[PDB]
Amino acid sequence: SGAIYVGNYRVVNRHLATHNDWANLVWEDSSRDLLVSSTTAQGCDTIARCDCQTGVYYCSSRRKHYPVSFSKPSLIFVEASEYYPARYQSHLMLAVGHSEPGDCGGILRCQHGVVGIVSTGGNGLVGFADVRDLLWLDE
Ligand SMILES: COc1cccnc1CN1CCC[C@H](C(N)=O)C1
Ligand SMILES: [Zn+2]
Repeated sequence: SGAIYVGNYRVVNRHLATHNDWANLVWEDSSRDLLVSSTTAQGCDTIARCDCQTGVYYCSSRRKHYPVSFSKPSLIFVEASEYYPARYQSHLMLAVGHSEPGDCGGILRCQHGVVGIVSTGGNGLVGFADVRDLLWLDE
């Protein structure tokens, strides 16, 4: 679990979005595993606008943060789960690191701000849904 809170927006994994997220929907994209909903309170986070390929992510199944080197956002095949059919997920960045399904929502940060959220993984890999291209999150 986990979310990004920026301005009057809440960014979550689309497959973990709640009934309240869908009732206050701003934008969603199944191919990215992202959903953004509106909030009444001002958020705590800020978004990176950069090309960093290193950063630190929070891993809830270890209660720890780990440093990672990750690939640039790209189209990556993701196997079927109870949430999606087997498909290509876009804007995904892969790294070597521990992750389990419940780790989705953990934030990846670089020195500039939030980069994305945990969305995929297994077998010593962890994948992050990028949010740096969503410029409207800041307006
Ligand atoms: C950290 O995520 C892990 C780890 C291990 C195994 N499965 C996942 C996530 N997995 C299941 C939920 C939907 C997700 C997706 N974006 O399609 C894929
Ligand atoms: Zn950066």
